[PDB]
Amino acid sequence: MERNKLARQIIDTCLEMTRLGLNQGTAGQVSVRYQDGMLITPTGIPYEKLTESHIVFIDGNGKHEEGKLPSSEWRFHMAAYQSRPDANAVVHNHAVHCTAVSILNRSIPAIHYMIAAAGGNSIPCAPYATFGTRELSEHVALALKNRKATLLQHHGLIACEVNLEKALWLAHEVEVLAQLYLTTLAITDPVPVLSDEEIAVVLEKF
Amino acid sequence: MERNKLARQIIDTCLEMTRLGLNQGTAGQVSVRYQDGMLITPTGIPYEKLTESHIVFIDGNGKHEEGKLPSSEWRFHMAAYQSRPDANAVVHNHAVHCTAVSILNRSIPAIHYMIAAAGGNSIPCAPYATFGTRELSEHVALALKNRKATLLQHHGLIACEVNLEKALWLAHEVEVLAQLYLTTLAITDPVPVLSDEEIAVVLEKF
Amino acid sequence: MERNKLARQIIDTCLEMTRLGLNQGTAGQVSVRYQDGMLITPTGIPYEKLTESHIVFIDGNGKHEEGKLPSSEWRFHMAAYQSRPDANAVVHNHAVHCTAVSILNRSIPAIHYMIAAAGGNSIPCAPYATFGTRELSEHVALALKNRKATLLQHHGLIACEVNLEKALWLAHEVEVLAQLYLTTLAITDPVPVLSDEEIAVVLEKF
Amino acid sequence: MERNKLARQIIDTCLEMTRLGLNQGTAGQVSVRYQDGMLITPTGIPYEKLTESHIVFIDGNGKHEEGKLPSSEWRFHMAAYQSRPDANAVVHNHAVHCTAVSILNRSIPAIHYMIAAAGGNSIPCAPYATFGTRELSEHVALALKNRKATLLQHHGLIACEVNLEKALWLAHEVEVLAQLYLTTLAITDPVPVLSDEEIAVVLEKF
Ligand SMILES: [Zn+2]
Ligand SMILES: [Zn+2]
Ligand SMILES: [Zn+2]
Ligand SMILES: [Zn+2]
Repeated sequence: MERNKLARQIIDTCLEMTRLGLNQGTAGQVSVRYQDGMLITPTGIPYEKLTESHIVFIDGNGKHEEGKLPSSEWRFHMAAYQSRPDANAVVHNHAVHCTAVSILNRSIPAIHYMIAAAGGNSIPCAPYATFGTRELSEHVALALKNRKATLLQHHGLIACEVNLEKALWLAHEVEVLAQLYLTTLAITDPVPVLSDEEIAVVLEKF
Repeated sequence: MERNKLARQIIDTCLEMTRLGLNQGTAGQVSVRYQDGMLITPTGIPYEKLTESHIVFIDGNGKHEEGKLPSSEWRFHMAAYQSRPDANAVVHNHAVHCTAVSILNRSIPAIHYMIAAAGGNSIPCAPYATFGTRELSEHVALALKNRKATLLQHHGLIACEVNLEKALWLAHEVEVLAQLYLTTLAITDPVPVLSDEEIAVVLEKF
Repeated sequence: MERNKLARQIIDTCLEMTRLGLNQGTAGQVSVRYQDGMLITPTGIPYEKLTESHIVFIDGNGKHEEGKLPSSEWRFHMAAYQSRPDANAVVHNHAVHCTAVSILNRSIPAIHYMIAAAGGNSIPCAPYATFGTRELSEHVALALKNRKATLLQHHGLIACEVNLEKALWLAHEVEVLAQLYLTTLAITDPVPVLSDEEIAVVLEKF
Repeated sequence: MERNKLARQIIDTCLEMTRLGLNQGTAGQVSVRYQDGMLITPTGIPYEKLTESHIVFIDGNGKHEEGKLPSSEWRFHMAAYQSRPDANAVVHNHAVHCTAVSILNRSIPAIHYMIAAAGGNSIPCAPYATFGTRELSEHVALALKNRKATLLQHHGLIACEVNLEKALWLAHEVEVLAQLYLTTLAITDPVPVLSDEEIAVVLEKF
């Protein structure tokens, strides 16, 4: 569990995220819980030019390593870690279907049983606030209180989980749920949903 | 027709299914008829980490090999084999277009002549039941009585055929038919269909 | 211009067609004008298992080589060659956007200036007839009289051109035009089009 | 900063553009500012057959190198360079989502905060004019006065920036914004937008 191994995993997750079609250009970031803060990708540097040494350490006070510039969206990664003690990895991206649902400012309701993967019967959509601000951080911390993923209005998605593999897995599943919702919403509104009783059974079963 | 060769084919089918874009994360499973039961993929293990030895044997009584955990959705694979004696391979996935049609709880009608590939003039949609239950198994067995593929409401698709190659081929074709249906339904409802007389001619010709 | 070189080009075109996402499963076929008839892909054989020796010669009388089974849809390839003397290669596929427009039974109108690539201000849609019949062949021959591509109602697309490279290029462009049409039709009907005067200028310029 | 290095970058950008799904067939072109004019890709030659020596130099008077045929759409690349002195690279393509919005003749409004990447609160759509004409060039020069990207009605997109990497990055981002707009427009019209005050904050922050 050396820093370099965690750095490597972050980079591999970046590449896999792009592979899955969830990350376009320099939009996403991946972070992991580390010591008293986190390791996160830097600002600027395109993912394919990333090396272990580019990964940035930000302590619990929000001070980042010397000579490195963390992602411009680092603050809500720290908000996620402080809001959800169980979270050890965070994935943020601007995946198209998730982002399209965030533009409509809708939660994703229980249209499929895999919605329970994020912890309840919905995927919330936190209100808009300028990127990189403390206001945006507060909305994300409230949205993640009882869910492991949330949409961000006019912006994108944040997903957290116990490790990088699971966080990416969750982020992908939410993009699929988002695409199912938009595809069905174009045909019928509202879209048929499973009852809260049914989701309670699925939650227990998971 | 050794176990190891069948195991290899299952794994290759998994990889090909992901390649075709039908399988996201750990959602799908592939099984084959074997001896008095079946060989199926295990629960948990991501497809790219799968080795021959991970494949699970489940006998006709539903008892699985020691120390292996079969897919959580194994029961409806067994239901398919008992309902359709001619089926030797089963593919299940949560492909997005198929799943979106299953959310609307619609059958796919005869919008294209390749609908006859699944045996009739439609692709049915079996009613919802919690994953992994005997109730869900009963709905699938009734739906596969006269069709080789069925949608599962709020869930996904199941396709069966005489070998793995054909089962995957069928599963892909049904996802295409599903995408054609949703794309046209967004424009016009109902969507123009071929008559039952015409599908009878195609069926004879196939 | 040996047979084997033409066979190789056919196979490469098959692979490229699948690469471009125009060909799913065993749906498409590619043919070239040769001697007094044509060389076409066989029925059954999946594209990745195709070898030079699998390609089938069908003479001008419709008699095919001994021991080989031509595509089930060979007859409308012959109809294309007899209707358009200038055509030396034919591509048929069931590309999703083209096929979705064929289900609506609509021509694609002049929504983009590249529509002129197929010879006029539209992409026609020939009426449905059972696959492999002489009736279907007659509809295709009438549709290709003044266009190099046509949709086939409830079925797919046929594109022809002076060589394989250009035929595939045309088939791809028509699938893009089809996707533009369906994407815009979902928002507004009718879709804005360029005038016949404007298309006449583009045609001259090409 | 030799000619050959710039030629190589152009070719790599072509390949990357096709990789990202923004360039179909021979539709796009890439140019760079060079000496008193520009280097641009040639007409005809498919991107995968392009070599350093195929790249064409066009001086400030519009005279192109001997024995080479520049892209048929070179004139609006020159218009971009003369309208925006800061632009050193230009990307043009007929990306499907951008082109679909250009068919509707709509600007893309501030549905996402990344709209500020092109310089303001919108992506304009310049009026139609026949490809390759001076009229089309004038519309593009007016549209790029205060934006780094513009749609071209019934045609496609043009994006410019300080280097090839950034120009392609911008072109990709605009295609994502276009897909978000069409996906949301199919559900609701008008689509929710951020206020001009909010975009002013984002612009300052960038
Ligand atoms: Zn963001
Ligand atoms: Zn399932
Ligand atoms: Zn066909
Ligand atoms: Zn153009």
